Amino acid sequence: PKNLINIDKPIKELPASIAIPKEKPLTGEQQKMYDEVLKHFSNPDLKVYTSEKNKSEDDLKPLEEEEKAWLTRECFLRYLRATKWVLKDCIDRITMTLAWRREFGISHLGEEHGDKITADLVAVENESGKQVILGYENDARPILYLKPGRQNTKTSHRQVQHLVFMLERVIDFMPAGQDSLALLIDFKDYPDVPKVPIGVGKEVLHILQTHYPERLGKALLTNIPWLAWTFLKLIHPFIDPLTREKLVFDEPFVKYVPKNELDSLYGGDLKFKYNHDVYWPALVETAREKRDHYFKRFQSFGGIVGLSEVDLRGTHEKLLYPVK
Amino acid sequence: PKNLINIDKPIKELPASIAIPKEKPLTGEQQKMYDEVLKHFSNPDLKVYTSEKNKSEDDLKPLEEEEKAWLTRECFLRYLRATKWVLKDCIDRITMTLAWRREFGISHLGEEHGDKITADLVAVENESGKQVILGYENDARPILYLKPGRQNTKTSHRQVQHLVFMLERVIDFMPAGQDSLALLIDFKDYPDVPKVPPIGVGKEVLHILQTHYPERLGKALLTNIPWLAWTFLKLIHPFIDPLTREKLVFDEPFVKYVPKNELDSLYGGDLKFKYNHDVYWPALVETAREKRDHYFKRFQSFGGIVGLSEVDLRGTHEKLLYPVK
Ligand SMILES: [Mg+2]
Ligand SMILES: [Mg+2]
Ligand SMILES: [Mg+2]
Repeated sequence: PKNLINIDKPIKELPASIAIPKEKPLTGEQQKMYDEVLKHFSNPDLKVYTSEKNKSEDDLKPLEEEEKAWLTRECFLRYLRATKWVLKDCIDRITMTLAWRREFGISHLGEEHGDKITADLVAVENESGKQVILGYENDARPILYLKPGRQNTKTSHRQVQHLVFMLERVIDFMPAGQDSLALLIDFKDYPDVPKVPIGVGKEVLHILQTHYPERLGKALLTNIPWLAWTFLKLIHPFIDPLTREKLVFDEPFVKYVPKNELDSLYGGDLKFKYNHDVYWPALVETAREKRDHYFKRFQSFGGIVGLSEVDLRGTHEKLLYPVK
Repeated sequence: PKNLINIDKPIKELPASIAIPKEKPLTGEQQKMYDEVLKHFSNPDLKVYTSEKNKSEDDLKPLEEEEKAWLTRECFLRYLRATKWVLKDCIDRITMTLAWRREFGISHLGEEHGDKITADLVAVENESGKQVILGYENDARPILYLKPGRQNTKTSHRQVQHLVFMLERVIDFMPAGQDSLALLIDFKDYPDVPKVPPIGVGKEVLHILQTHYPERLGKALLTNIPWLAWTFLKLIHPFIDPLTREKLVFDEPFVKYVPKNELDSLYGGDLKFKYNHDVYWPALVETAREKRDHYFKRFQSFGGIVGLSEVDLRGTHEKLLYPVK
C-alpha cells in the first residue's frame, strides 16, 4: 500500500517538471495567411452577427473589448489549422464562433463582465462531480475528467450550458504555451449517485466541431463496458493514424500522465474525493484569478486583437510575440 | 394508417423480392492460392490440434466428417480475404479455428452430432430477447438484433457461449449465396427487464470475433445511442477507413438498409414483433436444425468432401454449381 497525496482542489499551476511542447514554425505562405486574418479582425469598423442561430446581415454589433481579448494569435491558428489554411473559411468560422459565443452567453470572458452563463447557474450540474478539472498530463495539457456514470440531472439545456462552462474553465487552466486539453473518460457506473427530453448530442456535436476546433489533444478511456470495449478495439486500427494517436482505449493512464498529476482510481498518486462545497468554489476562484490576470495583461499591452496566449497567460515583462 | 404484420418467429427463407448479390468471380492468381488451400485441407492424412488455447504438436486428431462439411469453398475464401491472400497465414488461421471450434464445443455442426454447446445450455441467456435472429436486409444478409439494454444475466462464460451459439444460428440462416450477416444494435435501456446487481467477457469475445469469424460482419446498424457515445461516434466517423465506414451506420433510418416487411416496427419497419421466449426460441432451434440437416445431407450426397460450396450445400439444385477440382 503506497502513500498517496491528499488533494481536494484543482492544481493551479503547471509544475516545472512538465515541459511545454514547442510550436511548429509557420511556412512563408502560412504567415501571409495569418496576417490577413489579423488584418480582418483588427478592422476598427468590423461588425459581427448578434447570434449564430438567428444570424442576419442586418443585425450586427462591433467587437467588445472582451472579444478582442479572445481574438488571439493562437485562436487564429486553431481555426487556420481546422479549416486547412483556407482564408475565407477561417474568417467565417471565427466570425460564427464570435456570433455563437454572444448567443450562448459567454462572449464577455466571465460573469464578472456580464456572461449569462454563471457558476451559480451550472453548479448544481457538477454537484456529484461528474466533471473534474484537475492536474496536467505529459504534454502540459490540463486534465478534464468526464464521469457519465456519476450523472445526477435529467437531460436539459442546462446540461449543455454546464458542459460549455467546464470547457471554458479547463481552457482558463491552460499553461502559457499550450492550448489543447486532455479528456480522461471513466465509463463506470457509480451507484452512490441517485439517477434521475431532446437528447443533447446534436447540439454538443455542433458546439464541439464548430466552436471548439483544435482543443482535444488527448482522450483517455477507461472502465469501458464489454460491448463498447469490443467495438472500440475492433475499429481502432481503421481509424486515421493521426486521430488514432490522440485516442487511447483502455491502456494505463500512467503512461500519459505523471503519477502525482493523476487520480489514484486510475493508477495515480492523487487521493481525490470530490467534495462540492470545497472543490467548486476553489475552481471558480482559481479560474477567475486566471482570467483577471489574462485580461489585465491584455489591457497592459494595448487591448488589441492578435496578442499571444503565451504572453496573456505568461508573466514576462515584454512580449514574446509582438503584433505586426 | 399503419397496418403492421404480426410475427413472433424467425423468418425461414429469404423472400424472392431480395436478390442475392453476385459474387466477384476469382482471378487467375487467386484461384492458384485457393487450390493450394483446398489441397492442404484435402489431405487425407491431415491431423489438427485438439484445442487452440492448449495447442501442441503432440496432441493432434484427424478431420471429422462434420469438420469437412465446415471446410467449404467460401470458408476458404473468407480466410483468404482476411489474411490478405497470404497462403501460410490462411492455412494457419483456418487450422486454429478448427482447433478452437473443438475446444469451445461447436465442432460437430450441431448438438445432434455431439456439440457440448446446446440450445438448452444457453436458452436462459435469450429469455428476455437480448438477441433476436429475424429477417433479411437489402443484400440478403440475415439480421441479428443485439439489445444490450435487455441484459438479464450476470457476467459469466455462459454469456460468451450464448453469443457464439447465436452467431452460429444466424450463420445457419444464410441464404445460399450469402455468407455475411447484418447486426442491428439498439442501445436503449429497457427497465421492464430485471437487471442483475467477475471477469469482463470483452477480451475473449474480441479474440473470438477477430480470429474465428473473419469476414462475417457485412453490416452494422446502430440506433438509440446515448448522447455521449452518439457524439463520440459522430466525432470519429469521418476518420474511419472508407471500406469500413460504409459498413457502419450510426443513427440513420434502418429503412434505408432493410425492406420494411423484414424490419421490426420499433425501428421504422412493418414487423409487429414482441419477443415471447416459449414461442420464439423453440422455433429458432427447430428452423436452424432443419437448415443444418439439409446442409449436412446435401454434403453427404455430394461425396462428403472438403471444398464443397455453401451455395450448393444450402441450395436445392440437383447439380453442383461449384464442382470440386
Ligand atoms: Mg440577429
Ligand atoms: Mg435463410
Ligand atoms: Mg470462420
